[PDB]
Amino acid sequence: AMVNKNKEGLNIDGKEVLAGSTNYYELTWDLDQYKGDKSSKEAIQNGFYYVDDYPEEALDVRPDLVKVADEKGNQVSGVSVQQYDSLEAAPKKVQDLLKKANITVKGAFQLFSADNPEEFYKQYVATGTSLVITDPMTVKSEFGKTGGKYENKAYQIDFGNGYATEVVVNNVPKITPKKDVTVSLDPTSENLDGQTVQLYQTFNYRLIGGLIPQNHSEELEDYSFVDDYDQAGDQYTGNYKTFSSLNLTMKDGSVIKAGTDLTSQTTAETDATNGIVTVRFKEDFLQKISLDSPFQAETYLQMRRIAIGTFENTYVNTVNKVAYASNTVRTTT
Ligand SMILES: [Ca+2]
Ligand SMILES: [Ca+2]
Ligand SMILES: [Mg+2]
Repeated sequence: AMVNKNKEGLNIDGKEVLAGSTNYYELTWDLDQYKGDKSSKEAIQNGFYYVDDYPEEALDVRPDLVKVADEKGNQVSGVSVQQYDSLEAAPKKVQDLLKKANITVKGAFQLFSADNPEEFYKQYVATGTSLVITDPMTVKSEFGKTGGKYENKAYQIDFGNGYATEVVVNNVPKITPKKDVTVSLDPTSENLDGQTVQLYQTFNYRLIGGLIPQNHSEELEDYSFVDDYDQAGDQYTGNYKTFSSLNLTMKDGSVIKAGTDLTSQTTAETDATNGIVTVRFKEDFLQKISLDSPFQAETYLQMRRIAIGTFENTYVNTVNKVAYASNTVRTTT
């Protein structure tokens, strides 16, 4: 058995996992088969190992969180974990172990081993004490821009033979903020990116957040719009509105329809010196969104064009404090 869980222990097999989130994998190390009639000599001679072929393209292991315990949570000492970048890179003894076990791995993997086979056998195997490996791995923050599926595979090795656990699959959503320029709050209004904005005119920067898909694995703690605008051409008026981009289902079962004004569920911080405005969703509002609901929102910053020339703007949508830059717009005055 292998399962993936979020930090609060919720099973998240098959779920969408945001860049920066952690997969708290739990691998079951089943020692039940030793209640059979093979000898301790056969068990100890072969040793006790577990292999995790983790998806190194998507995930970074958190070795500081790797732990081995029994089913009651008693921590188990004497199990070591070694990470290897590839099979070729691993020592001959490890290569041979996997070969004999009928295992192949893709790229990097981890090997868990009983440091002291005889004592492992006496204290854990012979007492019918199965173990639980906690093996957390974080989605690379970068990956959130390309997105894609990843798969974690594990194998237990007993009497020198490897047996696969289940494979757990997850997906990383591509988070792709977009920035438009408008003179209206209507979502169908014309995008002025690439066009002219007259001197002294009021206009909006439309900051469309990334789409958090339904069936996501972690609470939303942060969903912010950060806009360091060019003060040589633009002045933020101190007025903005934020709207839902989609229907949102809340944990209680209520629904906020697409296009609802969510400005009262946000706060804004403005830096007048540097020409930066940051609009954040209130944490208590984000907590109300169901994990099964998609989430997306957009913010219209009301601006004034205060000088002639060509000016660009880009914004950053942070999602659980991970930054995703929008496209860069350009207007001429
Ligand atoms: Ca791998
Ligand atoms: Ca600025
Ligand atoms: Mg070598």
